[PDB]
Amino acid sequence: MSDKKTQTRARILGAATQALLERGAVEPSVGEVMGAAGLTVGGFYAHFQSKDALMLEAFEQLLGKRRELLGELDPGLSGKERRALAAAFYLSRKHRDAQVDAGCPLPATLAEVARLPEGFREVLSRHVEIMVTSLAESPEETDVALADLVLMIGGLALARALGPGELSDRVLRAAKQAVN
Amino acid sequence: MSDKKTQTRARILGAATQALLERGAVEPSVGEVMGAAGLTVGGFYAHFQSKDALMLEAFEQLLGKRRELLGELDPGLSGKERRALAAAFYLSRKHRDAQVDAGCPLPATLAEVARLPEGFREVLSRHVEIMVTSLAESPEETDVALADLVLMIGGLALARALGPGELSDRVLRAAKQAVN
Repeated sequence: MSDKKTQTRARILGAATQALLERGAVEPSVGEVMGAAGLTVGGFYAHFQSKDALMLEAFEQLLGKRRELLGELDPGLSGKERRALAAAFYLSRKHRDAQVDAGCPLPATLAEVARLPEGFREVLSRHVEIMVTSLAESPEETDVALADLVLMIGGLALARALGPGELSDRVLRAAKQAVN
Repeated sequence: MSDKKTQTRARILGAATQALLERGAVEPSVGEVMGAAGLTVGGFYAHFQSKDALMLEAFEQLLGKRRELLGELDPGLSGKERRALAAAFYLSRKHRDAQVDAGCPLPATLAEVARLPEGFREVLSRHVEIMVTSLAESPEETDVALADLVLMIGGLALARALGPGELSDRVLRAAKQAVN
């Protein structure tokens, strides 16, 4: 039970998050997002100040959700176990193919962060810090967790670029198998 | 010793490769490239059919050069040694900061490959295949080399996104240290 204002904003942000996951923060236009929301385009600025404010919120939301998902892992798992599980969830064909409910925006957006508003870099840095801390059970595991995040984000990025097929499937497997 | 046609084309491609390394293949405009070449902009189509043909050539050239550099590694090195050396050359602050002579375009471009002309994916696939084959000394090392390439490309991508600083430096180190 809701209302049309709340619903309409949510629809716009939903279209934005989808575009961001797939095409990053630079390419998508207000026209495309509103288009994909099945909304008239004039309505945009009643809900958001700018395209960049919209995409930053989409980015923050998606990342917050990835952190929530990681929070759902069994608290009793070792560092190594949790990292293996995180890797298996991240480095899947479904995630590669944008067929998951809460995709990670990093493969699509990392290359743009340096030229985007500072909020993107700020949220990114904090996201990495929080994730690593949660995946490392001891100070010796900090670097292992960081390299594992690299295997996840990089592995998915490379696999997606290659497109569905044997090579791409092998990239996902190899990246998963190297997680420590 | 050369000529003005050869020189002018080379200047255009030089500006293109630079833009590609830093900002990928989608963002840069003909105007920006010619601008950065200190050329009048009308001259473009005397040398290239389209922006996409230019960027594909820039991409192929940069990747060919990365393969050449890897070819310069001592033939007597083990698989493991060559992978460690490749990683140390790739995962540097200078490479992160676009202060190398022959940078890798993959961090900046991977996210765009799926929506670019097919030549990008084709060249990418071949590049990965050739590199892995050259870094693996036995079939068991194929997956190790692939994961190492992921640590390189992904590590540089994440470090660049974070920008200069301690966290970014740590990403480079952690990624290098995980290479096997």
